[PDB]
Amino acid sequence: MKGTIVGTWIKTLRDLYGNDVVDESLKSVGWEPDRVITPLEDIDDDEVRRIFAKVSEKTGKNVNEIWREVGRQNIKTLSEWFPSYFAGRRLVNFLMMMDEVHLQLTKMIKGATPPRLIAKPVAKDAIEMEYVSKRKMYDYFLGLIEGSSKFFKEEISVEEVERGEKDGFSRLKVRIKFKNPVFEYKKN
Ligand code: HEM
Repeated sequence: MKGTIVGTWIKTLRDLYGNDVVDESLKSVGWEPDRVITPLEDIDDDEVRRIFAKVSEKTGKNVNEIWREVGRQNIKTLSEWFPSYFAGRRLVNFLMMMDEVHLQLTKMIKGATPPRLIAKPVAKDAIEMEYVSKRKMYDYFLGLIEGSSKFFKEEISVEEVERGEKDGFSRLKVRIKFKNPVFEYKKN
């Protein structure tokens, strides 16, 4: 996992659960309690997993539920740290831009396995967005979507269409419906 995003998660964990839980979780995998993780680093996925399991044990919340809560709150953290990804956008543009963003942020790592987040319109007021990744981070993905809605103040209805592993990759497809129409038919 690129350090760019792991750094945001550590802050978000502090925001949600507090410094003791976070400091102890970091110390439990051999990190300095105050470690600041940089874009220059590649963090092992299994370490992130151990940290979250320790956060789980101390809070007494299921780890899926923690990823869900982190997903929702991390949008806030992202918009404070990298506002230019948010400014002058509405929800629909932000979400459709996300696949491209994750390729751009990992393209100079080789062996990079960004999550794929391809979205397409399926109706005047709806898109289908599909999470595809080896990392099975389904609750994070869903949480991020819920936090994006809340950050842009745009109500959405989200339907999980399908979730499972297709040939090695975890996949989760959702249909996201906006309150009003956001697309219109145009000459292709
Ligand atoms: C400005 C907003 C965002 C930035 C800068 C950002 C950046 C990143 C980066 C750099 C990674 C590490 C990927 C890797 O190492 O392969 C990551 C992981 C991830 N990103 Fe984002 N992200 C943003 C918002 C979102 C949104 C809105 C979604 C979903 C709709 C999303 C979905 C994910 C997921 C689910 C992961 C976990 C990795 C996985 O499942 O394979 N991100 N993000």
